[PDB]
Order: sequence, then structure tokens, then C-alpha cells
Amino acid sequence: RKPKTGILMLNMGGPETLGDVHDFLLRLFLDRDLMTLPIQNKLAPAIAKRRTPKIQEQYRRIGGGSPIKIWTSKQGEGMVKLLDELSPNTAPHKYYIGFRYVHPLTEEAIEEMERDGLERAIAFTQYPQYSCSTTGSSLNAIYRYYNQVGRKPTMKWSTIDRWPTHHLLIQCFADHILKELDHFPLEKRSEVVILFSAHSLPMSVVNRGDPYPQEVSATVQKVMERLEYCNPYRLVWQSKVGPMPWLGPQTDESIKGLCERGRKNILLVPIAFTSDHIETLYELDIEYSQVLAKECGVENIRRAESLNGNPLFSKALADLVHSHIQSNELCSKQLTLSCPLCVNPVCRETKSFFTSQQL
Amino acid sequence: RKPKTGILMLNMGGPETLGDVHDFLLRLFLDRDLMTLPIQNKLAPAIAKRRTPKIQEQYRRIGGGSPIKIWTSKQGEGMVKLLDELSPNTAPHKYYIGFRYVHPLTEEAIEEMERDGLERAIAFTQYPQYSCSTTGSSLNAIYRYYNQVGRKPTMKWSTIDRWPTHHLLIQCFADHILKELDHFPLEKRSEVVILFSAHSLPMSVVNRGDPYPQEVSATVQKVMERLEYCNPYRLVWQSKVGPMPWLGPQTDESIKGLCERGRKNILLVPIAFTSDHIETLYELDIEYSQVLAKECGVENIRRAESLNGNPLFSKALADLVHSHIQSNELCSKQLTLSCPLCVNPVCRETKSFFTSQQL
Ligand code: HEM
Ligand code: HEM
Ligand SMILES: C[C@H](CCC(=O)O)[C@H]1CC[C@H]2[C@@H]3[C@H](O)C[C@@H]4C[C@H](O)CC[C@]4(C)[C@H]3C[C@H](O)[C@]12C
Ligand SMILES: C[C@H](CCC(=O)O)[C@H]1CC[C@H]2[C@@H]3[C@H](O)C[C@@H]4C[C@H](O)CC[C@]4(C)[C@H]3C[C@H](O)[C@]12C
Ligand SMILES: C[C@H](CCC(=O)O)[C@H]1CC[C@H]2[C@@H]3[C@H](O)C[C@@H]4C[C@H](O)CC[C@]4(C)[C@H]3C[C@H](O)[C@]12C
Ligand SMILES: C[C@H](CCC(=O)O)[C@H]1CC[C@H]2[C@@H]3[C@H](O)C[C@@H]4C[C@H](O)CC[C@]4(C)[C@H]3C[C@H](O)[C@]12C
Ligand code: FES
Ligand code: FES
Repeated sequence: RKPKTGILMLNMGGPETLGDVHDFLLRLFLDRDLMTLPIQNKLAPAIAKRRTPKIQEQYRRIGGGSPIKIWTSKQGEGMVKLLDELSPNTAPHKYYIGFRYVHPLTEEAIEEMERDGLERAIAFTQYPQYSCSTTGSSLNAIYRYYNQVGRKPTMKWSTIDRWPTHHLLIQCFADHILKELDHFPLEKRSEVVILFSAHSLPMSVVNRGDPYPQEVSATVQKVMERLEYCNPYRLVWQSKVGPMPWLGPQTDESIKGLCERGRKNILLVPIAFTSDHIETLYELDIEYSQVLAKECGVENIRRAESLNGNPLFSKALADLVHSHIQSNELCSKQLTLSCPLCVNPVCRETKSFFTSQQL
Repeated sequence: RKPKTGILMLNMGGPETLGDVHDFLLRLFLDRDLMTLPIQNKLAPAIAKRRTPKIQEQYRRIGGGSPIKIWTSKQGEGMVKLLDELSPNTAPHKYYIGFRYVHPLTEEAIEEMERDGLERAIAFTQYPQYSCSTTGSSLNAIYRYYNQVGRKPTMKWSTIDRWPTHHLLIQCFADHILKELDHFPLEKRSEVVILFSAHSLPMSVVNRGDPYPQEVSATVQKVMERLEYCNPYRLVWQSKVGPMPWLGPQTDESIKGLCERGRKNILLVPIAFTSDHIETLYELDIEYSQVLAKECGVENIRRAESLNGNPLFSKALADLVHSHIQSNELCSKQLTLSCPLCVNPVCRETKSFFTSQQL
């Protein structure tokens, strides 16, 4: 009987096939909510065509592309089935995928949401921890959309802008870690170092007051608390790109460092991006890993699987949307506060957009 | 009857009067566990001699010195009181103050503990969040003492090396925040920005894998959690000393940035050091205060009071020692893992010292 409440699942998206790498990078380097460059409209196209090969090669190393679209759709379907039974008064619920750099683009999703004449629209970020470069950018695109077209929303908007410590999210992480620990030799289970690895941020972003580092750190603590501190751990940062300073310890140097110090069993945990993505140097480069073994004698380096399709995850997503609906919140209290050194005038416009929504 | 169980309260200490500033700084710049300098025994004395004036001036700005000794004794007394009732089997309990850079020095306390013929010693750090530069140095001192004294412990040791999320520590923080929120105008109370301010670390220490940032971030989340996210917040880092890069955002830069962006009511929270200490630029310099208020219109900048003498705090300390005793742990799981890029050979020796303890 026609969709009443829409759930816009926000994420950066990812190249479906190596053939999509170029336009993925193009939009990424063009995103001013993510980064600002001189003559950006001219430089973005250049940087894209340039790194495309290097990035296609990395995706080939992981299967030939990103499975984010499929995974997100599967979780989206599962979330809906639960919501339709959990919240009959807001049903039927329908999910929309809003990727930032690839189709379905955020704008394309909003446009479709408007045409379906939904009553309520929920901007639901798929990043548990908040960064102005990920969730912030996705939220800004929504504000940018209506402002671009030059007209007001025909729907009631609200947002779930962060959920770093949602109990079911923490349970899923704990479950996957225990599962992977089972794959290490029984005699070494106790010695396994749990290395939580999240994507790093440039120090310039960290220093302007980005919320991300603190929230990822919160997720980590909740997870270890659930696991009753069964193993030692560290929160490290990966995939750092460029010569500029990024928040460390770097994941690669940390793995090597740990091996040089006798820790031969390591469990990497994707603590800040719920879908499979590009792995680290010691996981992909046979040369680097072999040397590490010859010199330090590394025994086991495993990675916990992504929350990809765990049914308990869809339940996590449905639980979040449900609670949100019951609370009547328009956004978290944290969104009402911009970075201390924020220099993007769109940010607060986006904030007002959500806090000023009807209902 | 004689002291059965001894509780060694570890901290860096602080100059009791302006006259004690020099040797405080001398012992600090000489600390290898906190700082590694070339020909350190040569440069330390010089640095101390040169910084004394500036540091004496800072302490004068806050009353003439540090109240850490008095406060730690009072808390220690209260802790012992509660312990003799809570843990009859390990009673009588006696607390010893072990400061790193001032009397009573860590070594003096150990030496006295030995003479008291205790049946069990507990190295209890007063820093709830672990850093190799704070708790690590104090623990390494215990190992360095027995090692340099060329003798073995006559007591069975164990350590409470961290407690970033202890439920009563969190309750004390929330109580002090609510209490301070009451000092702002009722109409503006919901507009107050809670700025958790912790002492920063050099980026070189952060990148080596220091545990501190993630643990401080955990304390913050637990506190806001208890406060049910009543106000927006940010975790910033203060007193970064020197020209080298330290973890930001800086407290001074954030306060200014915030004011320039409309946030006129700010509540500073001493989230990582439980005793009064040097305040920030906008709390001391009258000139910066004026400039800021003139071109930003700051309305209220308040600092929550240090957990200094809150009885619930003494209760927190006793609750910790009690659980620690019943758990029979020798140290936390986290202490068994060194920084992935640790280059201090003593660290690993200190670890073995505690994990190898009898019982
Ligand atoms: C302002 C901070 C950030 C900047 C400047 C940034 C930049 C970039 C760039 C340039 C790429 C393209 C890859 C390349 O060309 O080498 C990329 C990819 C990516 N970024 Fe970020 N990023 C930031 C923060 C984040 C955060 C917080 C996350 C976490 C969820 C993240 C997740 C990703 C993912 C998942 C990819 C796809 C690559 C992969 O699978 O590893 N990024 N980022
Ligand atoms: C490894 C990194 C650190 C370095 C290099 C460092 C260095 C210093 C120095 C040189 C001083 C003397 C004052 C000055 O010359 O400016 C000082 C004082 C002090 N430090 Fe640190 N420190 C570090 C980490 C920390 C941490 C993590 C804490 C947190 C508990 C801390 C708490 C203090 C306190 C409470 C004082 C007394 C002065 C004040 O109130 O600011 N320091 N530190
Ligand atoms: C000058 C600008 C930084 C401006 C600023 O910080 O205020 C920096 C950041 C991005 C840099 C560009 C990107 O790194 C992409 C290219 C990298 C090449 O090695 C040089 C040209 C190249 C096009 C760089 C030119 C210049 O160093 C840029 C444009
Ligand atoms: C890694 C990439 C260059 C890739 C390449 O040359 O092949 C460079 C070029 C543009 C750079 C970004 C832009 O200079 C804009 C930002 C500048 C800040 O000082 C750091 C973050 C910041 C977001 C930079 C991160 C990183 O250094 C980037 C993304
Ligand atoms: C060279 C050494 C760093 C060595 C290293 O990183 O391997 C650095 C760190 C501490 C520095 C010293 C400290 O900053 C104290 C002094 C600061 C003055 O501005 C220069 C001399 C001065 C004495 C510095 C000399 C030199 O730059 C030092 C000694
Ligand atoms: C803060 C102080 C300068 C104070 C002043 O000029 O008033 C400077 C001079 C010596 C510096 C220290 C020395 O350079 C030795 C270390 C160098 C590392 O890169 C950072 C930590 C490190 C321990 C430095 C901390 C801080 O930058 C110090 C202590
Ligand atoms: S960059 Fe964080 S609020 Fe604008
Ligand atoms: S410096 Fe952290 S364990 Fe040695």
C-alpha cells in the first residue's frame, strides 16, 4: 500500500567493476566537503585519470571491485522486513541507497524519494563513527541537493548521524572477533594481538576538531569490554595516502613493529567501515609479508570478516531506525556542534536543515 | 596491628611551593621513560635551570604551587578507611604516596614499604588513562629501583595500571559537570559546549602506539553516556608545549575557534588529570580574554572542578583496589602488550616484573 517511510542508507559507495574506478575517483577528488584543492575542477579530472590504474590494481587484488552496493542492498532489505513489523505505524518502510561517489548517487536517491511521495525521510549514515569527511559530506550533499535545485523538501527529514556504540553493532564486532580467534592455533589464542584498524585522517583534519578519532576509540572500548578484555589490543590507522602527516600509528608499521617485538599472531579488525575494502600492505604484498616472516617470524595475521551480511547486523540497523522513530529526534546532539575550526560554510547550513525539520 | 596490605599511589607529583619548581623540572627532564634527549644528564640540568622562571610564574598564577600532595593524602586516607571495612582479610591497609619528580619520591615509598614488612604491595596509578609517559614511567621506576638496588622484592607485587571507565570515576565526572552546568544561566544551559581537555602528547609518541588517546576518548564517551548527551562536546588537547607537532585540536585554538563560530558558553573538563594544574591561555591571560570577548563576545568560560576531594572519589579508589584484590590479577591485559614501535627496553622488563609475580 505505497511506501510511507523511506530510509536513505548513506555511504561513499565504491567501484562495482574496475571499469568504474575512474568516475569513482573523479567525484571523490571533486568533493569539497572531503577536501579542498586549488583549481579543483581542473585538478580533480587529472588526479583521477592518473591514479585510476593504481586503484584498479588494488580492487583487482580484492576480487575486481567493491561489494558495497550488493551488501548494502541485502542489509537494506533485511532492515525493512524487521521495521515493517517493529513499527507498523510508519510502514511500509522502503530503503534507498545513497552513495556519494557512484550510482545510485545521493541526489538520485533523493530525487526518487521525492517521486515516491514518502511522508518521512531518514538520512541514515552507514558509518557508525562520525567524520565530516564521510557522514558530514553525505549529509551536506542532501542540503546541497535541495539548494541546487532551488526548492524545499516535500518530505519530513531527520537523521541518524552516528552510532559508534550501538549495542548490537558492538555485539556483531565481538562475535566476529571471537569467530576469527577460533581460527588461530589453540596454543596461541591467548597471545593474539587484536589490532583495531580504522581509516586514518590527515592531521590537518584531526586538528580542526573532527569527531571521528574519539568515536572510533569509543567503539573499540565497547568491543573490548564485551570481550572482557580477553586479548591485548591497540587502535591503529590505515590506508594513509600522501606525504602529508596523518594520524598514526599506521597499521602497516604497527604490524611490522609488533613482529619485530615478538608478537607473531595478529588479528586485524575493520572497526570503522562495515564492508570489505582495500587491505593493507602486509596482507596484499607477498614480498613485504615474506620478508617480515624471514626476519621477525610472523606466524598468523588474520582479518575479522566485515559485518557484511550478518543477520544480527540488519537487526542492528532496524533497531537503530526504530529507536530513532520512537525518540522523535531530528539528529544527534553532536550534530548541533560544528568543528571548533570548521572552515566550510555548508556544514552549519546542513545542521540547520535537519534541526529545523517539521515534527 | 602492623600494615598487612600496602597501596602505592603513583603520580608525577608537583611543586608544593614555587621554591620546589627547579628540582621538579630537573627530575622531569632527566626522565628517560618520558623523554629521550642527547647527553640527557647534561641537557636536563640546563633545561630545568632555564624553564624554572616561566614555570614558577605559571604556578604563581594558580596560587603559588600544586596541591597534589595534600589531595592525594586525603584521598589515600579515605581509601584506606573504606578498605579496612571492605576487605577485612587484607587489612590493615596502608597507603603510600609515590611521586615521580618530587618528595615523597617513588623510590622513597618503595623503600618504606619494604621496611614496613608488607605482605602485599599494590602499584596503583592515579592516572586513569594509560600513557607510557605517565603510568609507564611510574611503573618502570618500580622496576628500576629493585634493579638498580640490586635486590629482589620482599613483597608480592601487583598493579592497577589503568581504569579509564571505572563506573564511579565516570559518576564523579558527570556530577562535577552537572554541578558546573548549574553555574551557567538557565536559558543558556542547553547552549553550553562541553570541552573535554586532556594533556596532549607529541605526535611522535602518539604514532609510536601510545594507549593514552584511545583511553581518554573512552572516558569521554562513558561520561557523555551517563549525562545522556545533554550537551554537545569535543575532546581537545591542552598545554602542548614546544614547537614540534602535538595531537590537536589544541584547547586554546578550539576555544577561540568555537567563540568565532557562535559558541559563547564553554565548559572545560579536566578529563585526564584529577588534580588542579596549570590552566589555559584564555583562563590566565587577561589580554587574550579581552581580545576574544571583544571580537567574539564570549559570555561564559568555566572549568569543572578537579575530582580533588569528592568522597565518592575516595570511594572510587577503594572500589578499585577491592575489585583488584578479589580478581587476583597482577596487571591488566593491556600491560602485557608494548607499543608496536616501543624503543625503550625497560618497558618490557617492567611488564615481566609484574606478570612474573608470585601468586
Ligand atoms: C579527510 C579524510 C579523508 C581523506 C582525505 C580521504 C581520502 C581518500 C582518497 C583520496 C581515497 C582514494 C584512494 C586513493 O586514491 O589512493 C579514499 C578512499 C577510501 N576512503 Fe578515504 N579519506 C578520508 C577519510 C576516510 C574515512 C574516515 C574512512 C572511513 C570509513 C575512509 C574510507 C575510505 C574507503 C573505504 C576508501 C576506498 C578504499 C579502500 O577500500 O581502502 N576514508 N579516501
Ligand atoms: C610524552 C609526552 C609528554 C611530554 C613530552 C610532556 C612534557 C612536560 C613538560 C616539559 C612539563 C613541564 C612544563 C613545561 O616545560 O612546559 C610537563 C608538565 C606537566 N605534564 Fe606533561 N608531558 C607529556 C605528557 C603528559 C601527559 C600524557 C599528561 C597527563 C596526565 C601530562 C601532564 C602534565 C602535568 C599535569 C604537568 C604539570 C604542569 C601542568 O599543569 O601543565 N603530561 N609535561
Ligand atoms: C598547492 C596545494 C596545497 C595548497 C595549500 O595547502 O594551501 C597542493 C595540494 C595537492 C597538490 C597536488 C597533488 O599532490 C597532485 C599532483 C602531485 C604532483 O607530484 C605535483 C602536482 C600536483 C597537482 C600537486 C600540486 C601541489 O603540490 C598541490 C595542488
Ligand atoms: C593523496 C593525494 C594525492 C594522490 C596522488 O598524487 O597520486 C593528495 C592530493 C590532494 C591532497 C589533499 C588536499 O591537499 C586537501 C587537504 C590538504 C590538507 O593539508 C591535508 C588533507 C587534504 C585532504 C589532502 C590529503 C592528501 O594529501 C591528498 C588527497
Ligand atoms: C637533536 C635532538 C633530537 C635528536 C633525535 O631526534 O634523534 C633535539 C631534541 C631536543 C632538542 C633540544 C631542546 O629543544 C632544548 C634546546 C632548544 C633550543 O632551541 C636549541 C638547543 C636545544 C638543546 C635543542 C637541541 C636539539 O634541537 C635537540 C637536542
Ligand atoms: C616544551 C619545551 C619548550 C618550552 C618553552 O620553550 O617555553 C620543548 C623543548 C624541549 C622539547 C622536547 C625535546 O625536543 C625532546 C622530545 C622531542 C619530540 O619530538 C617531542 C617530545 C620531546 C620531549 C620535546 C617536548 C617539547 O617540545 C620540549 C620539552
Ligand atoms: S568540517 Fe566539521 S563541522 Fe565543518
Ligand atoms: S613506550 Fe610504550 S611500551 Fe614502551
